Amino acid sequence: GSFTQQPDGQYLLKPCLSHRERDFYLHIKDDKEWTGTGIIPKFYGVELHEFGFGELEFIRMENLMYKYKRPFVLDLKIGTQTWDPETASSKMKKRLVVDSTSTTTSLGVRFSGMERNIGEEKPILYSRYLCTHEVNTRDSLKEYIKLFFNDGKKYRKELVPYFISQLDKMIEVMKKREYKMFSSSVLFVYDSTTTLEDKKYNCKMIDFAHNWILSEEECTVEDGFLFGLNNLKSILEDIENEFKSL
Ligand SMILES: O=P(O)(O)O[C@H]1[C@H](OP(=O)(O)O)[C@@H](OP(=O)(O)O)[C@H](OP(=O)(O)O)[C@@H](OP(=O)(O)O)[C@H]1OP(=O)(O)O
Ligand SMILES: Nc1ncnc2c1ncn2[C@@H]1O[C@H](COP(=O)(O)OP(=O)(O)OP(=O)(O)O)[C@@H](O)[C@H]1O
Ligand SMILES: [Mg+2]
Ligand SMILES: [Mg+2]
Repeated sequence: GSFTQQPDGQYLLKPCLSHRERDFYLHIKDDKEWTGTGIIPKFYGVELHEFGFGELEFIRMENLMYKYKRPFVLDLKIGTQTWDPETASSKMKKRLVVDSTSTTTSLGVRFSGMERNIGEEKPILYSRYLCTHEVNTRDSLKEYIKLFFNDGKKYRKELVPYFISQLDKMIEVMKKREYKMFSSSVLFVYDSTTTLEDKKYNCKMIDFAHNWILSEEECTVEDGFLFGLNNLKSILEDIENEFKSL
C-alpha cells in the first residue's frame, strides 16, 4: 500500500516507512547466502530522495517482472501468525481471525492474491481475501497454486522444479534462526511467453517491514516461517506428482 502496486521498469523504489525492512536488507547485504543465492530481490541500496521538507529513505531493488509480456503473479504470505510484537491493538482481532480462518495457523502459509494474464487482458485478478473462503484448506491452496501454473492453454509443469529449488535455498538459510519475519511473502512470478531458457520466472522472499534481527533485539513470539516454507515445498512436490498424470 506504500506505492501503486502495478511492472515493466527496471526497479522498485520502495519508501522506508520504518527501520525494519531497510535494516534487514543492510544486514544481509554482505552475506553471500542471502545475496548470491537469488532468494530475495537484488538490493541496489538505500537512497534518500527529496520528499516533503527534506528527504525520505527508499530501498532500491529489482523489479522482478521487468520486461514481462504476460505476467502471472501469486503472493503467498508465510508464517503461522501475521501479527508481531509491534502490531497495533486495533488490528489484532482481525489478524487473529484471518490467521485462524485461513491456512496460516495450520500450514504456516496462505494464499494472498493472484493475477493471471491469459490473452484477454486486462488480466484475471484473484483477491487476497479468498484465503478465508475459497482457499482456506491445503487442498484448495494446492488447487490455486496449480491455477497459477495454468497459463490459459496448459499447465507449465516444467517451471515447478525451479520453484522448489528456490524454496530449498530459502529453507537452508532460514534454518539458521537469525531473523524472524512476519507478514512477509514468497512471490511467484513468470511471463507466460517465456521459455525455460529465457528465465522469465522468479521466486523470491519479499516484504520485510516486520523483520526482527535476533542478534540485535528480542522477539519472543514465533513466526513459524520455516514450518510454512516446508509446507509450501510439500505442496509444490505434490503438484509435481499430480502434473505427471497429464
Ligand atoms: O487495516 P489493516 O488490517 O492493516 O488492513 C490492510 C491494509 O488495508 P487498509 O489500509 O485498507 O485497511 C493495507 O494497506 P496499508 O494500510 O498497509 O497501506 C493492505 O496492504 P496492501 O495495500 O499492501 O495490500 C492489506 O493487505 P495485505 O497486507 O494482506 O496485502 C490489509 O490487510 P488485509 O489484507 O489483512 O486486510
Ligand atoms: N521487487 C519486486 N518486484 C516486483 N513486484 C514486487 C516486488 N516487491 C513487491 N512486489 C509486488 O508489490 C506488492 C507490494 O509490495 P510490498 O508488500 O513489499 O510493499 P507495500 O505493500 O507497499 O508495503 P509494506 O511493506 O508495508 O507491506 C507485492 O504484493 C508484490 O505483488
Ligand atoms: Mg503492504
Ligand atoms: Mg505487507
